[PDB]
Amino acid sequence: IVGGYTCGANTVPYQVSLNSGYHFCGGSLINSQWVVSAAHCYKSGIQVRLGEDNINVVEGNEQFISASKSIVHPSYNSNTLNNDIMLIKLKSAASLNSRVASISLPTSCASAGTQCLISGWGNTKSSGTSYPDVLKCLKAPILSDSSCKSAYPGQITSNMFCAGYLEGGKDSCQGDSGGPVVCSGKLQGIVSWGSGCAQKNKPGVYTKVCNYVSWIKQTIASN
Ligand SMILES: CC(=N)N1CCC(Oc2ccc([C@H](Cc3ccc4ccc(C(=N)N)cc4c3)C(=O)O)cc2)CC1
Ligand SMILES: [Ca+2]
Repeated sequence: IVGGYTCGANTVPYQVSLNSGYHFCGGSLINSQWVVSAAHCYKSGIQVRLGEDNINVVEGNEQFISASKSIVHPSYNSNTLNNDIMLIKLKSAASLNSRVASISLPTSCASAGTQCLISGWGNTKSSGTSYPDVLKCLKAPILSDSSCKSAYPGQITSNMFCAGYLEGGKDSCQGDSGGPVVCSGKLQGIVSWGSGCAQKNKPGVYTKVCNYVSWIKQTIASN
């Protein structure tokens, strides 16, 4: 997260860290046994780490659970990043409490202007690389479809939305991928892509979760 702030230990209880010997992607806990992330985060040998703040020190409250199966959306396209969504089933159900809790799926899509909270352990620099120990947060509004498509001509599908600041300086970045975009207590987006990080007129692009609620529910029910 570039231009964000330190969230505070366990203040984003649904935030998950995907680990394979190091943090590589974020995710959101949607129930005791399922996590939603980005399809481009797919990898074998994924350990889901819940209740994390400092990802390098064991501070208490952490729950490490192996992924039993990762389900990449069947229509995911790796070049366009359309349908960039993946469901991860935990080997065992997580112990939900004050510091580890699930986030609700939306019943309707969010409108332009809606303020949302984006979080992650991704790169904190626009020019260069600097990864944080603790979780970073950023409040950003959903932009209009017009501005989104003007920024990324011919690259925005109906399953994507832009969020952020056109003036640059505040944005999600590499490492934040798969993480949550929560608006009014509902998971509306998943960190997907963008051109660089926190660049002028190049806001972040996110997977539009409201378009996948039926798919998520049907898939979870059959697995
Ligand atoms: C051709 C086309 N339709 N598109 C859309 C999808 C695709 O977008 C992508 C896909 C991957 C990449 C990465 C780097 C990367 C990875 C994760 C990111 C997450 C968030 C942000 C952001 N600025 N909000 C930027 C990121 C930039 C890389 O360089 O490895 C960058 C753009 C290419 C451009
Ligand atoms: Ca740690």
